Amino acid sequence: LMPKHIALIMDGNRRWAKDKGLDVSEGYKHLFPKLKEICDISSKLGIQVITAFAFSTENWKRAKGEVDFLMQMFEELYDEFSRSGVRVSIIGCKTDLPMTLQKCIALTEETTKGNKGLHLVIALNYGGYYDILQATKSIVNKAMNGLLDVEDINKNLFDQELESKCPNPDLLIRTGGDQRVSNFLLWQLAYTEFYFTKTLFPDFGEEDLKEAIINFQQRHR
Amino acid sequence: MLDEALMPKHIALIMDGNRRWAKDKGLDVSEGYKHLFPKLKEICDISSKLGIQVITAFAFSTENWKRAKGEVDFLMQMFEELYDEFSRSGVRVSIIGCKTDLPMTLQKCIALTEETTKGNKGLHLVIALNYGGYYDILQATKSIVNKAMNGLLDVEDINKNLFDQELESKCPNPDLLIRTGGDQRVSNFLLWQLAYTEFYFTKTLFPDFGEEDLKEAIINFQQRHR
Ligand SMILES: CC(C)=CCSP(=O)(O)OP(=O)(O)O
Ligand SMILES: CC(C)=CCSP(=O)(O)OP(=O)(O)O
Ligand SMILES: CC(C)CCOP(=O)(O)OP(=O)(O)O
Ligand SMILES: CC(C)CCOP(=O)(O)OP(=O)(O)O
Ligand SMILES: [Mg+2]
Ligand SMILES: [Mg+2]
Repeated sequence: LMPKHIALIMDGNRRWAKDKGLDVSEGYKHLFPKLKEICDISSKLGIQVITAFAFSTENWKRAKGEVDFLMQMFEELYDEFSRSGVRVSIIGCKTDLPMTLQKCIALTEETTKGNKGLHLVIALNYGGYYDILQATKSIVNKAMNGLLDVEDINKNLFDQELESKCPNPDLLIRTGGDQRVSNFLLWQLAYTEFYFTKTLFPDFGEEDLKEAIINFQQRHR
Repeated sequence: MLDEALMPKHIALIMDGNRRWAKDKGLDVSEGYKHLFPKLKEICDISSKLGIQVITAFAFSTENWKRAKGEVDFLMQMFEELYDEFSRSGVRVSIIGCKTDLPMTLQKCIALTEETTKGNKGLHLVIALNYGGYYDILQATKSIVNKAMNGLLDVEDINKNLFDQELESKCPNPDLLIRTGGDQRVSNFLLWQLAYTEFYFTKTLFPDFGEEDLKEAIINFQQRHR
């Protein structure tokens, strides 16, 4: 039957544009509309959570023009999802983002927190290393103030401290043809089924998603 | 095509498909398992010839305790054969995972194999035995908490580089992960260490995995090298 939580690595947007002879920014403008479209399709099929990798903690090393474009563009989050019926959370280091963007994100989380349908977790300035490190520093802090012991440290305690919460992804889908997780949900993908496709994210449609879910259903866990 | 000068330095290996391979020939599950170490040993020899410096192979996970008591006890007793298999191989052998939850007899087989092969200057084989990714991260974290509370480090020293040194599987991390048996998951293997690792999944069952399948994986890896 249906995977309840799908993790999504949204790769291939720049290649999509360059191969078509478009400006790289054209690739990026399909990001949120496409993701929204996948949320609608996934919602009808009975999927409960999508966790989508939009910007990793390593993407600051991209060309300043592209980083600047992406950071302005990410402010369009509110228009795309405020009135969508999707419940939106952002994970990742929000305090590094421009303050306009931090406000925009907080507004989107606030306005959509009552929504009862699909939960979209957007990873923005996120990395798996980062997630495990903030968890660890929170666990150390508490041990230094006698709020927990060293024998209390277990899988469950970590699942509490991490930003991406249980239940973990059933299926991970990565577009763009690369076969890596690129510092996405490291701890959380321990038993996740991986599906890699050469299809670039702006080309990823309803049939591509169904092909992926059909592929997942055939696998014995 | 295989570029000798661009060999991955570290290959990780999920040795899956042993039970199915046996049952696909109607044999008993135990007969599949007996191929594990001889195959692994052959893969080391092949890999050594190519210039690969490290292999980390998943032999038994922290979840595999949930299996059939007879399968588990046969595995634990079979694992003691690592000394016979590897002590004269020329491979340097290390084990990662929770040694003290194993049968004491196997703990001593391990210690002797590590001691016996520690002077070997070629390929380094790391056998992950009663290991998991969660386990590695949790044990690193306990270690860091113990140091924190004994004044041995500050909470401010907690960064990626620190975690790299506390984890059992060390730098350099795997360039390439090979999983036999057709499943497309990492099954709680080297989670932190696989953050940028290229994944290669093959339907070939582990006991049928040969030099050609390995070379195919490496060529594959070299054509998607970023
Ligand atoms: C949206 C972001 C920052 C990354 C995924 S798309 P991309 O920028 O990596 O583009 P390409 O993979 O290079 O096609
Ligand atoms: C080497 C060990 C202990 C497990 C991997 S082989 P396996 O028992 O999982 O065999 P199957 O996946 O069931 O074919
Ligand atoms: C969509 C996303 C930010 C995750 C993929 O990120 P990336 O392509 O920038 O990192 P890689 O070069 O390792 O693939
Ligand atoms: C080789 C290995 C110990 C990992 C694969 O075996 P496993 O049964 O622990 O993991 P799976 O249940 O996903 O097959
Ligand atoms: Mg990319
Ligand atoms: Mg298996």
